Amino acid sequence: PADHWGIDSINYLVEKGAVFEPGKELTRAEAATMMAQILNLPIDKDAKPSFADSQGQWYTPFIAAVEKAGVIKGTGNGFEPNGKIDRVSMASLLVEAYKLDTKVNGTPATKFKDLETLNWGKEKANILVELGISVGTGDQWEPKKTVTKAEAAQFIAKTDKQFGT
Ligand SMILES: CC(=O)N[C@@H]1[C@H](O[C@H]2[C@H](O)[C@@H](NC(C)=O)[C@H](O)O[C@@H]2CO)O[C@@H]2CO[C@](C)(C(=O)O)O[C@H]2[C@@H]1O
Repeated sequence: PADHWGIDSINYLVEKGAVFEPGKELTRAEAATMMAQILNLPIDKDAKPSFADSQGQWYTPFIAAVEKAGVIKGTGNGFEPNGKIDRVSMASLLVEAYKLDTKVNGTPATKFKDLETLNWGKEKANILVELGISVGTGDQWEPKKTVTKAEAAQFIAKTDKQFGT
């Protein structure tokens, strides 16, 4: 929709063939697929990723591509392609895909109460904040909240337009 948020982002992604169901929650496999396409990675049809849990499905060669490019690791217990992706995992995808750690000077400050107490991925969220890719709300960044398709489009369109090649 025209005056609706996300439209310039989604058009950018459509223009680059990387993506309406904007409020739909995104799975980790769908996020990885958007990455594989925006990065223009080579997609070998029968290439398989390492992960036992990511075989035999439409997303499988896309996951293999972003694993080969170093963009995804597992969770440690596989890739969990059909689990919903949360914001801190999204951050991890973008930081790895675009080497965003080389785009900031030193270590970004922590600007949110709920990034301070985080088990993993604090640094990656802070980098997104530092780069203004995540605007962030008030005093909560909500690292474990799931990402919608339109929110993913914004993160990716914004990041790629700035740092893509
Ligand atoms: C192996 C590793 O450290 N992975 C990180 C992360 O790994 C977490 C566990 O989630 C996490 N497991 C749980 C159940 O929370 C574990 O406790 O700590 C690991 C880090 O020490 O998992 C992310 C999953 O999503 C992506 C995009 C991904 O690449 O799939 O990014 C991963 C991070 O790189």
